[PDB]
Amino acid sequence: GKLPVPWPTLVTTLVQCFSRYPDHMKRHDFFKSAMPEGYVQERTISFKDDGKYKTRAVVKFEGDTLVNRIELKGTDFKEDGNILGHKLEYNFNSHNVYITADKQKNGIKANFTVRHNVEDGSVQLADHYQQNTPIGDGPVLLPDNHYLSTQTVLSKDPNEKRDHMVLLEFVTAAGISASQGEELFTGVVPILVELDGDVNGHKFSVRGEGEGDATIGKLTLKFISTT
Amino acid sequence: KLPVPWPTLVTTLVQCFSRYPDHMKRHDFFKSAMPEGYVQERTISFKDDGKYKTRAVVKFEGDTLVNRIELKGTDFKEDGNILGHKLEYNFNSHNVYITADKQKNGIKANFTVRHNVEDGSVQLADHYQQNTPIGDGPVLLPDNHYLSTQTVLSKDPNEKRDHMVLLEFVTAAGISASQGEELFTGVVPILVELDGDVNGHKFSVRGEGEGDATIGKLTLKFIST
Repeated sequence: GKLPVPWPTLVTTLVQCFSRYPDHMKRHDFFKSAMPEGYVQERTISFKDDGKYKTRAVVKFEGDTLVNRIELKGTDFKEDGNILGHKLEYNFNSHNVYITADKQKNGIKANFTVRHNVEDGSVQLADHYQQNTPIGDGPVLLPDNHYLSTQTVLSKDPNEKRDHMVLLEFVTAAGISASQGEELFTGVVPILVELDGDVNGHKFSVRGEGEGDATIGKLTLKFISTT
Repeated sequence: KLPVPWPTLVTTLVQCFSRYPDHMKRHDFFKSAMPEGYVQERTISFKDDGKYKTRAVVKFEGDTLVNRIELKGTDFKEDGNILGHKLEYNFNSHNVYITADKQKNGIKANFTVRHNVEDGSVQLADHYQQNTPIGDGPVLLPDNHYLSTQTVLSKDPNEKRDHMVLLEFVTAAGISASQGEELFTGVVPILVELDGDVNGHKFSVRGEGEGDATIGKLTLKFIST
């Protein structure tokens, strides 16, 4: 069935290990350094004048596939707002994801604001607060301050009768071998994404499949409602 | 070296590949002009800088949709964002507002492109566009509407030449119907050839790839000479 929220509001929740880190920045790539054991990615996303999402994800390898499992809890949303009212355009803006090391917890943090285009020509802001912690014990890379520059395009499959999102995404690190986990990304890697969602009591699920190429920073995924 | 940044050539380098939803198919001028095609002319005014004047012939040659362009740039500042190569390698989303031009049996469009500058400023590129059919056949003159664009620019790691990889999705909004549209029901190969002169710097670009108007998708790689 159709998702109770717009697809664009789920983009950031639905694998930053596929960001392209330039050769001079491989020392700062926490995400790959946590592989294959993986990392926990937790976020609070606050929609301006509306509700909020709380997400916890496990991102790790399962065989040769990079898997992103997520639980999402949405609360306090307006019945007539841009989210539950489905007033967001089917597109996605480019953002800068600002990353800082979290030495106390052997991980990283991120703060950034996503801008969702509204059908009336305005914008719906979504403030993101992000924390990443390794799952394994092996050494990871704690980075200097930098950011990820994102580009995304959303499309549809014309023959797909289920609610779905086709996504192509390019992310490059900026603002400024180093791990064995970095070596797990020298080629095209299959991706699986599974999200369990609850927004204002409306339960839903999403499954995504595709591939990532961290040498160019390219993600190609198709997500489908499995509710 | 390409004398201008790749992003400034994106709009010049095939709106017949836009996805017109079923309820808007009687407003698709671009496909209705096919296979004989149309001439697309623009003036692109880079605010506080120079201008491009472009004239393109867009038509089928056999199974291939060809876009052949002559571009002339004048009045550019030697230290501006264009000649100074100060523009980021990316591209924003735009709404292309289309109106019928009944007297010319074609359309006009107006929109302002926003080019991000490396220092955080913005270089605006005001587009004035007119399209006229080449053939004598009937075309669709649309009600006012717009095309909503999304584009990602990337690089081919295997490509040694100066180049641009482009992926673009365009959908019509803001509101078969001819036979030209029937030529776009599948994947269509595309050839793009541009001959340019900007402040006396001559250059050429060749692009190849394919378009899928059912989803509004363009996949192209451009190489500079």
